[PDB]
Amino acid sequence: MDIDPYKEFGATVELLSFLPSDFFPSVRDLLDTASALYREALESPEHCSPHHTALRQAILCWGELMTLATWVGVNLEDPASRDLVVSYVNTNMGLKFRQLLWFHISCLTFGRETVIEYLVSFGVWIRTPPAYRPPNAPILSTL
Amino acid sequence: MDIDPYKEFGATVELLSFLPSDFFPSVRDLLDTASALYREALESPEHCSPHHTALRQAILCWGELMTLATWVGVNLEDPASRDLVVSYVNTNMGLKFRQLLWFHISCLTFGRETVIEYLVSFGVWIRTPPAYRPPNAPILSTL
Amino acid sequence: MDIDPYKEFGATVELLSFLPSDFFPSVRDLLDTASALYREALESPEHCSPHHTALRQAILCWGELMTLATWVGVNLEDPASRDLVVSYVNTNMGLKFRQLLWFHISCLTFGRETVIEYLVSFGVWIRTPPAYRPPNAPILSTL
Amino acid sequence: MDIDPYKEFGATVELLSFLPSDFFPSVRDLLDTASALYREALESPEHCSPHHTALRQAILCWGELMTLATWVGVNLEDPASRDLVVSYVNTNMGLKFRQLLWFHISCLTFGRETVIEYLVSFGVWIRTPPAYRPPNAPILSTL
Ligand SMILES: COCCOCCOCCOc1ccc(C(C)(C)CC(C)(C)C)cc1
Ligand SMILES: COCCOCCOCCOc1ccc(C(C)(C)CC(C)(C)C)cc1
Ligand SMILES: COCCOCCOCCOc1ccc(C(C)(C)CC(C)(C)C)cc1
Ligand SMILES: COCCOCCOCCOc1ccc(C(C)(C)CC(C)(C)C)cc1
Repeated sequence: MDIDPYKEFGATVELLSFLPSDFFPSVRDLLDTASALYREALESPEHCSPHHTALRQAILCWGELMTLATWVGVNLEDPASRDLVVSYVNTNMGLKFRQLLWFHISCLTFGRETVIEYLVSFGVWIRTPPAYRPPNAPILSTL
Repeated sequence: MDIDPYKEFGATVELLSFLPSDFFPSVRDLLDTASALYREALESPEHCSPHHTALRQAILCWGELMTLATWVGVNLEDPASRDLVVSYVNTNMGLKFRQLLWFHISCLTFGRETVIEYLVSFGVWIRTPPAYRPPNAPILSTL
Repeated sequence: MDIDPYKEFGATVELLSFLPSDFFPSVRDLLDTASALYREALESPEHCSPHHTALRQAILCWGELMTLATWVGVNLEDPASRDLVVSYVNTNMGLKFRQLLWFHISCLTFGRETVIEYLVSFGVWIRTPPAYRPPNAPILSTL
Repeated sequence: MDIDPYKEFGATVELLSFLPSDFFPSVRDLLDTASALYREALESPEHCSPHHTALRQAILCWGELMTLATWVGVNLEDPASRDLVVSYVNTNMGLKFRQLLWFHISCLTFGRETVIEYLVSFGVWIRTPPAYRPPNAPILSTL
C-alpha cells in the first residue's frame, strides 16, 4: 500500500526531498551514531518512542539484507550477478535506509520542530542559486 | 545489534519458533488481511499504535524486497542465480515476515494476552500426543 | 538413599506409574516447552520455585547424558555397543526425564491440586479394562 | 537454556574454577557425608531447602548413571568399550557430580557466606606462588 514512513511523525517524502541524495551520512556512520546515543533504548523491552519502534525494524531489515548479501557472495558462483546484487542493495536500499535513519536519529536528538525548520531552511539554501548562496549552510547543532 | 522485534511487545523469537513454520499464513493472505482491516490506519498520519508503526515498517521492507526481486528478474541474466535469490527471499524472509505480520495483526485483532496464550497452548498441543490432547486444533475467533 | 523425586512435591512414583510411555512428549518437545515458558526464570539467579530448581538440575543431567552419547559415538568404534548404549540412554533415561519434566511443567502451569487429581483420575481410567472404560482418556489442558 | 547450577545460590562456574579438579573428594565420601548428615531430610516430604532439592536430583542422576554402568557391564561384551564407558562415566561425570555435591553439602553445613569466602581465599592461596604459599591450605570448619 501507499505508506509514507514519515507522515506518522509529521513529515513527508516531498519534504525530505529538499535534501539531496549525496547529503545523507553513510550507513556505518549512522548505525554507529545510534549505537552511541540510543543502544540501551533500542535494546530495551519498552515502547520508549515510535522512533525507537521504527528504528528497530529498520535495523532488522538492514541486517536481513546484509545476511542476504553474505549468502549471495558465498552461494552464487557468478561474480557478475553477485556484485550487481550487492551494489544494488548497498546503493538503493542504503540510500533509503540512511534517509530513514537520519530522520529518526535527528528527530530524537534535536526535535520535530527543529528538524522540520532545518529541512525548510536547507531547501531555501539549496534552491538559492550559488552566486547568492551563503557558505554557512544550515547545520543542525545543540550549540 | 541485539534487537528482538517482539520483546517490546512481550514475546520472543524463541516463543514464536515454538510453533511450526508451516502454520503461518502466506504473506499475500496476511497483507490482504492487513489492508482490509487497517488500511485507513496504516495510511494515517497518527501514532495509532506501536503495532501500526512496526507493521508499516515491515510492509515497506517487504515492498523493497519485492522491488529487489523484480529488478533481479529484469537485469540478472543467469536464471540459476536469479531463481536462487528469489527463492531465498520468498522463503527465509517470507517466513520471518509472515511470523511478524501474524503476530502484529493477531495482537491488534484479539489481544496480546490472547495471542500469547494461543502460542503457548498451540505449541503444547502440537507437541502433545493425539490420544491425550484435544482432537481439534486451537484457533483464534472473534465470533 | 531411597529418594522419591516427587515426595517433596506431594506425589509418588506409584501415582505416575500408570501414565504409559506414549503419554509423554519427546524430550526435545518438553525442553522446548520449558525454554519457551520459563527460560528467563530457569536462567535467573533466584530461587524462583522448587520446580525451577529441579528443572535446572534435570536439564543439566540430560545435557551431560547427551554429551556422553556424543562422546560415545565419537570414541567407540564398535557400532553394535555404541548404538546399544545410545539406545539405552535415550529410551530409558528419556522416559524418566519425560516423566519428571512433564510433572514439573504441568504443576507449574496448572496447579498441584489439579495435577494430582488428574493423576488419580487417569489411574482410575487406565486400571479399568477397555470394555468398561470410556475410550477418550482424561485430558489436561489450558484450552 | 544455558543454566548455571550455582547462580540461584550465589556462585558461578567461574567462582568455583578457583578450586582445582584434584581438590574435590570422592563421590563415595561425599555421599557418605550426605547420608550421615541429611538422610532424614533428603528422604523427607518437604521443601526443606533448595539445596536439599538439588541434592535429591543429583543423587537420582548418579544412581541412574550407576545403573547405566551395571547395565553396560552385564549386557555389553566388548571389554574395550565397556571399560571406556565406565571410566568416562566415573571420571568425568563424577567429577562434575562431586563439584556439585561439595558445593551443596558445604553450603548446607557451613553457610553461603562461609563457602563464598572460602572460594575466594582458596583462589588467593592457589594463585599465590609457592615460595609464599603457606602449607596450611584453607579448610572449612564450624569451630
Ligand atoms: C533509492 O532511493 C530513493 C530515494 O528516494 C526515497 C524514496 O523513498 C522514501 C523512503 O522509503 C523507504 C522505504 C523503505 C524503507 C525500509 C524501512 C524498508 C528500509 C530499507 C530500504 C533498508 C529496506 C525505508 C525508507
Ligand atoms: C527464516 O527465518 C527463520 C525464522 O526467523 C526467526 C526470526 O528471526 C529473527 C529476526 O526476525 C525478523 C522478523 C521480521 C523481520 C521484518 C519484519 C523486518 C521483515 C523481513 C523478514 C522481510 C526482513 C525481520 C526479522
Ligand atoms: C525407564 O524409565 C521407566 C520409568 O521410570 C520408572 C521410575 O520412575 C522414577 C523416576 O526417577 C527418576 C530418576 C532420575 C531422574 C533424573 C533427574 C536423574 C533424570 C535422568 C533419568 C534423565 C538422568 C528423574 C527421575
Ligand atoms: C568433567 O567435569 C568438568 C568440570 O565441570 C565443570 C563444570 O561443569 C558444569 C556442570 O556441572 C555439573 C555438576 C554436576 C551435575 C550433576 C549433579 C547433575 C551430576 C552429573 C555430573 C552426574 C550429571 C551436572 C553438571
